[PDB]
Amino acid sequence: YDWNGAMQPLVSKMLQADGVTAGSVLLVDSVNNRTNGSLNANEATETLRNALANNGKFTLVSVQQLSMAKQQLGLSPQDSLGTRSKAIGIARNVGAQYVLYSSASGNVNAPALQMQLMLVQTGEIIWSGKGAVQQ
Repeated sequence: YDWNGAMQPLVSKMLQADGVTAGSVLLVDSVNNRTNGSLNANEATETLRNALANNGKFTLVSVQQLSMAKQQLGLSPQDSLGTRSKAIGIARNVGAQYVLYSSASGNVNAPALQMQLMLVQTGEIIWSGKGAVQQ
């Protein structure tokens, strides 16, 4: 999985979208696997986390911060912040201005990485991107 090759142009496209100020606080939801096979969850998420940190100078909400915030919210420790409600409530508790969603779908050897940037304030999807994950 060339996560990088798939993820850098998307992060780049998102950085150029109006409404995305860089250097702001961003909640990076971890990559959701909807392929027909097992994918290394956090291998992707970390590549993502690095792509977003380096490019566009984004302040990412940290893993520990995420953990403690879900606890303070009463959510399960392994809870994924998949539902928007749970994602803003978490986002508000931390300092986040944007929640980033991302999913890998289709065939386990030809996934379609999709991506949406949610404006925490209003909950509107202001940007969306999709790109194949090559090898």
